[PDB]
Amino acid sequence: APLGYLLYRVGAVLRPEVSAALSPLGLTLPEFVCLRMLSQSPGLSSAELARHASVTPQAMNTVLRKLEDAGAVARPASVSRSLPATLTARGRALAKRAEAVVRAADARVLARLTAPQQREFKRMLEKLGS
Amino acid sequence: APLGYLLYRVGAVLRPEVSAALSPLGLTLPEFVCLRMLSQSPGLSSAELARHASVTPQAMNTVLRKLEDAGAVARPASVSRSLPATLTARGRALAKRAEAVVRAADARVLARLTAPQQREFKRMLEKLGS
Ligand SMILES: Nc1ccc(C(=O)O)c(O)c1
Ligand SMILES: Nc1ccc(C(=O)O)c(O)c1
Repeated sequence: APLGYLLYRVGAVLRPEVSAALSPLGLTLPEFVCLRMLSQSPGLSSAELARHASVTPQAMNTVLRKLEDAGAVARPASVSRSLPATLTARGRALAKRAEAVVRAADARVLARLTAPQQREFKRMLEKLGS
Repeated sequence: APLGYLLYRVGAVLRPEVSAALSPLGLTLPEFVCLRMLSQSPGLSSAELARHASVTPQAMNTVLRKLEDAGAVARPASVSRSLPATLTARGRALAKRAEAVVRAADARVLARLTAPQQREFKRMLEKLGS
């Protein structure tokens, strides 16, 4: 049971849970990843975004296109090139509600652990990913 | 810090470590995932294999093609269609040495935790992925 296999199994339980939590907001999981990462790291390559959402860059460009058409992401051409993609007010509010449902989805998956185990598990994750 | 982000960070530390451990054996990480999964679950869709190696199905078909050309995977046409892909003796021996270097790579990543924390962490992973 390589570590990476154990990690993959956890992601395989998490992802459909997160997707279903996000559905009533009209968002796919890739769209959520784009919103969240762009909210924290404005000006991010769609390659990086795609590696984080584990989708091809072409799929991410399609995500970007949909989020821009929706008024949640913009790239206003600088009257000074074009500005790196950032969230609008709309996108920030979207992002916030989506982060709330994703947090609840996470807690639902983490309920398989006791409260102390959840804290230790998140610490261990932080250490391993540092 | 959504759980999935913490998981992604851990995979982002693990993957280059595993890739470098596998390089002297002449294997990419996708090739390793194909070998290992085919060793345990003969007859597996290249879609499933690709989702586990987080590469596109086309990339996986290329992996399959290389592992077949190498004498590690076969698909002997049944004298009885074509048989589902399985490992040859060569592929099994390859798989075994590769599993050994991947295990050592894993332990190197897990050394950031004490021995008891590593045991508890693997238990927690098993529970969350069950
Ligand atoms: N980094 C990774 C990803 C997946 C696996 C896997 O065996 O499924 C791995 O051994 C390492
Ligand atoms: N299943 C996943 C994968 C990635 C993320 C992420 O925010 O990076 C997530 O929130 C859930």
